[PDB]
Amino acid sequence: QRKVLTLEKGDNQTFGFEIQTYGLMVTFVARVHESSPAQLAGLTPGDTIASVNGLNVEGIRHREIVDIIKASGNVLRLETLYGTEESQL
Amino acid sequence: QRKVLTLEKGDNQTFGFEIQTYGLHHVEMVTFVARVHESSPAQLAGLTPGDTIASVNGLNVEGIRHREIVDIIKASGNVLRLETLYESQL
Repeated sequence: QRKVLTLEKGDNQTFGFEIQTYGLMVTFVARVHESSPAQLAGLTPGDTIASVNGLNVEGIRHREIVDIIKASGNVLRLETLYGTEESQL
Repeated sequence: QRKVLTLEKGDNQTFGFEIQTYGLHHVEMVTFVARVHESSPAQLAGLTPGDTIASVNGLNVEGIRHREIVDIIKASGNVLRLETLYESQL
């Protein structure tokens, strides 16, 4: 049971988050900046992205998944499986 | 890909790095190397951030949780041996 959400960004600004892909390939949100688009949007560290704009990303190569995200322009659509960053409270 | 590295440091000092552990889904735990302080054994050893710590002193730390990695590192004293796996803003 995932949780979808869409991010709105300014033209010259960025969504404000970073991500990390990892083999065993899987990618999650490693960090979110304050007052960022992703923060407001409610993106959380530890959270896995199952698919961007339908396009299921579960597996893809970093560089590859990166493009799609960047290529999405100033509006992004995400469905995520909750994750957690241990230092977080 | 496993990049081995070994650090040594003294009583009243620290290896110089910080870690982050994520509990993921597809719960899988994963530990990365966060900050790596300047003038630190970790630096000299060439450890680099973003790396996935897969092995600590010969024990496998994947799937293991933060405080366990943290305990295993504390158990060996002034010497530490890591095996790391050889990140983009949006």
